[PDB]
Formats: sequence, C-alpha cells, structure tokens
Amino acid sequence: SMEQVAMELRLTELTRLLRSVLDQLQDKDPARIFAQPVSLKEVPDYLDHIKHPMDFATMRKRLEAQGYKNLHEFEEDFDLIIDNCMKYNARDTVFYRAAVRLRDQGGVVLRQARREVDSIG
Repeated sequence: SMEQVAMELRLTELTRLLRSVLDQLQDKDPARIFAQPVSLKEVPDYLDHIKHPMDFATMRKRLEAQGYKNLHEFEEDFDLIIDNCMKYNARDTVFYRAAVRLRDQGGVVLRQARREVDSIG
C-alpha cells in the first residue's frame, strides 16, 4: 500500500536525522570510552552490576537496521550509556567524568534534535 510506503519514508528520514544526531553525540567522546561494548573478558563481573549494557556501536547497529521508531527510543539508549557508566564507575574516575561531560554536551544536541523531529514530523 501507499500508506505503508509513506510510513517507511518517515522511518527512513528519522533514521537519517538519528545518524547525524549519533555522530554529533559521539564527537563529544573523543577518547572513545563509549565506542564499544564493555568487554566481558576484561570486566567479567559486568553483567552482575549492569543489566542493560549499551554503547555507540550497538546503537549504530540498531540504527542501520532502522530499529529506532522514534527519538524517545534512541534517547533511552543514549541515557543507558551515561547512566550505566555513572553507576559502575566512581565519581573520582576518568570514566565517570567522561559520562558527565557527554551528558552535558549531549543535552544541547538532543534539545534541538527534539525540535527537528517535531518540526519536520
């Protein structure tokens, strides 16, 4: 149906915007602390601590299968990256502080992305 097609065109355009939102968020992580999943080989206890791991590569996989239906879903995954890190790592660590900075800076990008997704529909 043409209705199905138009919905698919909207999903695709959301996907394009989210790809750019993701590149912008990831630039706020020059150290690449959040680029890849936490290794279970190097933090064998990780899953006893953190129930839903998230990282930018996993987000990128989901994005390229057009797996985000809306901005809310994508923000949930970004927030897990931050929130997971701030729970697992202590306040005085380079990791925790990289999460604080990503959150603060990412907040700017997401404030406008939310307007663009509303605005462009």
